[PDB]
Amino acid sequence: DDKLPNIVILATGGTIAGSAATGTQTTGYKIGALGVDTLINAVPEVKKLANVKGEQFSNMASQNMTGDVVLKLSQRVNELLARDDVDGVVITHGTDTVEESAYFLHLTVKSDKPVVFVAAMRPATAISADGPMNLLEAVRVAGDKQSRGRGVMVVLNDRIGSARYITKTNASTLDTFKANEEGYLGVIIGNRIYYQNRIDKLHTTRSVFDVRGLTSLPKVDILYGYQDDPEYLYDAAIQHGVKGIVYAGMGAGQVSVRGIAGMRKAMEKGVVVIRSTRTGNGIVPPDEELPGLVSDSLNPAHARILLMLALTRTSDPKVIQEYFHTY
Amino acid sequence: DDKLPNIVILATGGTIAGSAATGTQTTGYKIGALGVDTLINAVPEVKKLANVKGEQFSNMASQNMTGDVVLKLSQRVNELLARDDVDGVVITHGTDTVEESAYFLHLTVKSDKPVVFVAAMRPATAISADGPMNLLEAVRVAGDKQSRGRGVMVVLNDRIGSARYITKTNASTLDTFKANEEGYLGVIIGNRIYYQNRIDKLHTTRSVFDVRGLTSLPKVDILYGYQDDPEYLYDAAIQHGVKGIVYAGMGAGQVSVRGIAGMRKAMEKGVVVIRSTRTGNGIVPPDEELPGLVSDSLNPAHARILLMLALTRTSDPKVIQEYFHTY
Amino acid sequence: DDKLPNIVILATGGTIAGSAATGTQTTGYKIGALGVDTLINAVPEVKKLANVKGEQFSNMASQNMTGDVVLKLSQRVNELLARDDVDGVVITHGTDTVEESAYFLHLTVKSDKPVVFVAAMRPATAISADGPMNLLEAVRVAGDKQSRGRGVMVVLNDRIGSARYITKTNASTLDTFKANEEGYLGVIIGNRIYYQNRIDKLHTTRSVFDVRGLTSLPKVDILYGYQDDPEYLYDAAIQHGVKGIVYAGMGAGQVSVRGIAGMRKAMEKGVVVIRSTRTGNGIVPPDEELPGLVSDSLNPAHARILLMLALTRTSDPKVIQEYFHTY
Amino acid sequence: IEDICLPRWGCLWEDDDKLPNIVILATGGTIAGSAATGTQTTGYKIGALGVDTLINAVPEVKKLANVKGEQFSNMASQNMTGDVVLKLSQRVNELLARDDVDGVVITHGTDTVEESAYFLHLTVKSDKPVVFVAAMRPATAISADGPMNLLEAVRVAGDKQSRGRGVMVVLNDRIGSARYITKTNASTLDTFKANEEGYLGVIIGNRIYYQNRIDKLHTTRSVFDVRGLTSLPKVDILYGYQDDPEYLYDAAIQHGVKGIVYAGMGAGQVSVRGIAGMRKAMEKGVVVIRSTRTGNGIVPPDEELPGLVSDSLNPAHARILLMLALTRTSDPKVIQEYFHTY
Ligand SMILES: N[C@@H](CC(=O)O)C(=O)O
Ligand SMILES: N[C@@H](CC(=O)O)C(=O)O
Ligand SMILES: N[C@@H](CC(=O)O)C(=O)O
Ligand SMILES: N[C@@H](CC(=O)O)C(=O)O
Repeated sequence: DDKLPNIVILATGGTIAGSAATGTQTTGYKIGALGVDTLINAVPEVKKLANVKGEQFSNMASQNMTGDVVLKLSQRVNELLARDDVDGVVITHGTDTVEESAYFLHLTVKSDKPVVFVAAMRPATAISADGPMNLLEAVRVAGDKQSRGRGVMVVLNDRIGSARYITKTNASTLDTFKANEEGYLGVIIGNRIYYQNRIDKLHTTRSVFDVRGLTSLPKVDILYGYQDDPEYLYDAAIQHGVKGIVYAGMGAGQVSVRGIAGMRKAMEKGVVVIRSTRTGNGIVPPDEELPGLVSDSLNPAHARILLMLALTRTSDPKVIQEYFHTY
Repeated sequence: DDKLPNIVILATGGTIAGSAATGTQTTGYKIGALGVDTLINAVPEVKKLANVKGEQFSNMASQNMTGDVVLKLSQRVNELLARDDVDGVVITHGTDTVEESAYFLHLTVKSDKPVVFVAAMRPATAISADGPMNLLEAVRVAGDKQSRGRGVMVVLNDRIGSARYITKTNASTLDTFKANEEGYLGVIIGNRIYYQNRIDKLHTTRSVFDVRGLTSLPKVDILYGYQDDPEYLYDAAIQHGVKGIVYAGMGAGQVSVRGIAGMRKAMEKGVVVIRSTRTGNGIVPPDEELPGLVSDSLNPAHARILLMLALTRTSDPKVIQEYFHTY
Repeated sequence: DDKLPNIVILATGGTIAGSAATGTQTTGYKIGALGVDTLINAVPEVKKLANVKGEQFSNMASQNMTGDVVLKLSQRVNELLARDDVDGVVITHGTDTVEESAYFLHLTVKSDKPVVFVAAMRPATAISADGPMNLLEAVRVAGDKQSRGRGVMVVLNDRIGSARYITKTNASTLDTFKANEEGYLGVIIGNRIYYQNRIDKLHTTRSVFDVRGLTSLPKVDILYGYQDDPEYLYDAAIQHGVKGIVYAGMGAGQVSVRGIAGMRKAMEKGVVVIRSTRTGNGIVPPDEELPGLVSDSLNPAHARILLMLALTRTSDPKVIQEYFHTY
Repeated sequence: IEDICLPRWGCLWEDDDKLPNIVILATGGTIAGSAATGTQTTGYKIGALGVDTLINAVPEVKKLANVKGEQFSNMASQNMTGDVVLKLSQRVNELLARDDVDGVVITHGTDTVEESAYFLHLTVKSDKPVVFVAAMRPATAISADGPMNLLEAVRVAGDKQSRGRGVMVVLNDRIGSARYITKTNASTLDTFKANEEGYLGVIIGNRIYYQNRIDKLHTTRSVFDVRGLTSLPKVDILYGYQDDPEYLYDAAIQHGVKGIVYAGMGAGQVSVRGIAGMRKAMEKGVVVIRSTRTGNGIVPPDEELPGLVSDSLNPAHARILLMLALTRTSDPKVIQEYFHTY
């Protein structure tokens, strides 16, 4: 059908491809059993929105997704979007770390063609499974000419989230993906896309980051901030050769006497520290009296992705801080 | 005034007692400078709601609050509420770890008399500083007969939050304290309290946790869940003699192959592992195929407080799990 | 099965019983064709939670639900719950006016046995239809001993809302039912109920409202507040014999000079005016300088239901105002 | 920084040529509310407190901009009317056409700021910032929000990065688009939210963080031009609920409405009584927009129901767009397209 857009569904795994013995097992199920062609054939309506081709990239639970594999995913998506016969890509993924994978591609995909991550909170075998409609919506978004140049998108539950703002806010609910302060890029209601916002940040074709032919990324750990937080976790990260530490800080990236000592020690060894927040939302503002750089509105998981990519380009703290304010 | 309730304002510090040279310095200000009587004298209207007595317990930024000091704060509040001449206590505290301090007292205060934490996101010297109205509302709540038996409360921005549900959701905003799934116990509008909910959990006078005569707490650290999370941080926590690890997990407390190896090592050494969530909200459901216990709807910071108190009474994982479902 | 609770599924219609020719059709689906037994047979797992009996009360779209029919629904539920062989009732209903029907039964059901409204945003024939899981959850809640004495409940999307607080917040999304300030009474995750709150309001067995003998209810209309709102709509309501007007006011029930003239004319004719808010949330506080009574945190649709019932018990404005603060 | 006001001339711009020139155009609201005590948060006076008193309460504003106050009105916003909003739009267009004006901050009541702001969003023919500001507590309250909201509004209006964003509403450290922002709570400081669309930006630690640009037509790309108008079409809003009466449609028709916005049950759904009323209105040439009472989200098209659909416009916003649509057209296809694009 020469009228329809050509969409690759690049499958990585996740609960959307999860399988249990009964419709009420929504916890305990298997990931690794359902191939992309089985997902496509379960929603043949997708074939009215696009010419779809399935490609099996991986079949893992996203809690096991690693930077080396995300780097390969970015490289594969770039190869697909460089082709004239590909109009967009839908990536099926686990909900747990989709925000990390999506934000990585948001910074590194060198195309305006749509890249739409899709996931499901209930396994494919569940009663009222959300994956079928999420996939149909993701294909609609990936295939729409109006979807171009918006950055990487995450589509669940009738919502289109920017990779830069969207986060899994709830352990277990269908409506978990929200950006409380930034909203959705758009919504899909009655089989129509309603675009609301364009993000005011650099991404994709206007991003400086290009990691095509890297094979590995700088090591970055995330340490939590809390009452009685110990210095020894900084020491352990330093001893294992981290290049960056993201701090999931108390309030606005605020630091105890232990965190301060740990950050100062790490920076003396050339580790870059980003102060983010454990709160879930909002701005960590600059404070020249505290060590490290600040995460802007990046949450810890997003901040780690940006810091890893920043460290491939520079060790200059002024340049890295500007990336945190612009990406 | 024999008609008015007797309320002790027990000051611990925080931005509510923060001081800067200008009204627009909302970052960089000093905590440790402003005493409880200066806070009281800035809102003399409080003296129409109650007979207030200030007591200076500490004067620190709450990112420096520690379990030994929270233990002493619980002990002091228990001794104040045991007195016939005290009808309730307001505790001024920093926003960054108020949810940790408040939840600890929620579990350990053996009185139905109101205990109301209050804080401010802007320093006392700021333009449109929030601390004055927060304090007046906190005194109104602490003094109201209808406030008894509700568990420990956190009052900011016209809202009354339960210590068990309320969390700082935003690094930097006035409206940061929310319980997205559980709502507020009540609101204060037009100088009137509107009670909405009673928490359906054990607390205060129905809690088994009694720490009168304890001098220290079990060591519990929090490790974050993310792509490429390292096993070596579990090794470090084990080597430093932690009694508990709270895991700020991916999604519903989900664990990488590295986290699973770390948790299995910890449990072999007698460490109790609680799987919570980094997401900010919702339920980590039981899963007998994964290591450790589950945090129910307790976020990581709250889960650490309950685990520390649980470990003062038991090492039995069945009892600790039941505490996580009932407190 | 003598172990299982006896639950009646009392069907009234709604999108949960909507049927279309294709899985993607969102408009011109049919309500009125799909019987309660077809809903039950689509989720046979419900038979493992309860002994279910289907009863067809009606089969309409809830935008067509009327006070005369809600009155009969209340009467039928009271008749069912008076029976020893009924442990609870699930009521299938349209989403559009479930908050009006549910709040009416919340005030008029004279039993502590659970009454659980359930609904679906997608038709039964839709891809990823929500009705099956919503119904299974509603039966789990209605059958649980812990669910007794909580007031009337609305269950969708893994959430249990109080009839007094829950509202349809979004025209079109699955997660539409929320109580932004009051939260959910509980959630259902992994086939387990997590109760969070008990509402701090009068309902059911502690309510003064009893309609078992009534055959009609007082007339109450709702007028909107907005720039240039016309006096003539007050005149029209008065000429058509309303006994009450609920005002969906600007901000905190605020009134233009035209609305004030209309309200004064209505009150001169014995019409009771309740000032609610168009905003969606929060308290309309008392103000003796404005006409009428205030809705507390009741939104316009809920305020109308309470005013209709209040008018069966009193014409005293002091008593009606107290009802708005206590129900 | 000293107000220099000369005779038979008026007040001068501070010389500071580094700073933007910002007009603070005052209309009233609780931000200009005054009571006898700090705890009177209902019962206070609006109409007594002038724009220079607001400016003098936050002299820090003079470090962000050269500010000139202009008193446009001094009313509670529940009394704001389309004829006054029309004049406000025309005055803002006159100010922004001047080379010596870099932006305008408009002080207003919270209750109908979303209506006034959206009207100007469609009718202001400039990329220069227009920032509505309001306060939920009176100027005399303990922890009054108006001072910081005004300082934030001036910072936004003066920033070169603020241009071309549409009309903005600034309270409580947030920058909302006029098209999405609404008063969501009767009484709270954090009432202004756009649950599905978020904020355009936030102001934290004296810095603006821009997050979003709205993907809708506004200001310099809007077809709505009301310069030269002295009158606007009549549009009423009717609520949808169980037992909603047909007679309120009859009353609106008899009073010559050109439009009806329906605050519908769920997705603009209509009872048999509402359908009969809407059919009667449309037979008389009244344009009907089906919006939602819910507070959020999309009313989708449905050829089987009467009227047009509001898209994601809430009833108050839908009334403003319908009134402006009816200045230019009665074509339902054109009006529907406006609802999808504005
Ligand atoms: N653990 C699963 C969760 C999900 O997809 O919902 C994953 O992220 O792969
Ligand atoms: N760092 C401060 C922040 C605040 O109180 O707002 C504290 O927690 O003490
Ligand atoms: N119009 C339908 C909508 C739904 O149930 O979702 C009804 O309320 O009956
Ligand atoms: N009634 C006031 C309320 C406020 O400004 O907060 C107004 O809209 O003018």
